[PDB]
Amino acid sequence: GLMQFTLPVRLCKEIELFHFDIGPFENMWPGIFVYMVHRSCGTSCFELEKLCRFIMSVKKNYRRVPYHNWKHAVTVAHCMYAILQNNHTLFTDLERKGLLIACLCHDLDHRGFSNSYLQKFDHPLAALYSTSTMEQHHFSQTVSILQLEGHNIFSTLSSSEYEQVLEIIRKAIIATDLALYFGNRKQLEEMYQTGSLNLNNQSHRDRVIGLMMTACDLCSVTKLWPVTKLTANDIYAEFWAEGDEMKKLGIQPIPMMDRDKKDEVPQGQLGFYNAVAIPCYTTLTQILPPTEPLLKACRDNLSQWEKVIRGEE
Ligand SMILES: Cc1nc(C)c(CCc2nc(-c3ccccc3)cn2C)nc1C
Ligand SMILES: [Mg+2]
Ligand SMILES: [Zn+2]
Repeated sequence: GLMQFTLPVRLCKEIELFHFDIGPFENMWPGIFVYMVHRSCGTSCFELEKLCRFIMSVKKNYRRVPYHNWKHAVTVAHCMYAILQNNHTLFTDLERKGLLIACLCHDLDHRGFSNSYLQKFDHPLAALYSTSTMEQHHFSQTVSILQLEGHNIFSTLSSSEYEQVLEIIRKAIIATDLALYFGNRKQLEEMYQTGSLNLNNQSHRDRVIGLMMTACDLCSVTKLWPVTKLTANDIYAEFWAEGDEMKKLGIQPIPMMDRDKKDEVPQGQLGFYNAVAIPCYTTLTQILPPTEPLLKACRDNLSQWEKVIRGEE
């Protein structure tokens, strides 16, 4: 009960900043997460025995793929921690509990392949879940882990709080389907500008939580340049493996997934910052002003990709 987690001084300081990298020491990531729950939620939010046992079962059910791995899980949870800590009073006790778990579980049992590749391969998951295929699987895996003897970190919630938290987590995880981001941001953009945005409207909070999940999910673009650049290698290593597998099915992959077209990565990064990342953190900054540093970091990294094209690196 009186047992805190305490990080070394540099981590204790830097973990509070949006651009924090969780480092190459896998064995510290669970402690880093528990630290974030204790400071975000309280030392009372979960039983430490049950949380530790949930954390390690979640870790086990992430696979050894270049990008959609345990490191991604914890990185995306740290971004949500940063957003929550800079927006103290805007979020209920339940949302703070649900969203850090949502981020940890958001890519559970990812195989390194897009929804499109499951569909063209005719993977069983594509018959079971016709839209947001992997994302319904990720939530399904979250529910399974919560139901292992000793793993129900929500046991001490009422029947109705329990139903509310699983519903926060479900929507949170479904919203990490980037296919749903564009429509969600357009609606949030119209609501902010016409002045109709209302954070007491549950359907409005849902869209805002949705945008936060896209922001934490893309947070690789908001790091210091060297982290951003090295994480891009991992993102493309998966994409190019999927390109390879598309070709084995007799289908030319889109350029993004074709290793033959590596040359075009800088222009592809420009497109992505302009069409997806910058709009995302822009709308997020309007709704939640203290998240401006993510927009600032994203703009700095757009500038770094501009320099790559200009042959300056
Ligand atoms: C978080 C994240 N998510 C995505 C999806 C990407 C891919 C960025 C992209 N590259 C291309 C591209 C690349 C090479 C050749 C042709 C096209 C097209 N697009 C959209 N990058 C990051 C950092
Ligand atoms: Mg995902
Ligand atoms: Zn993800």
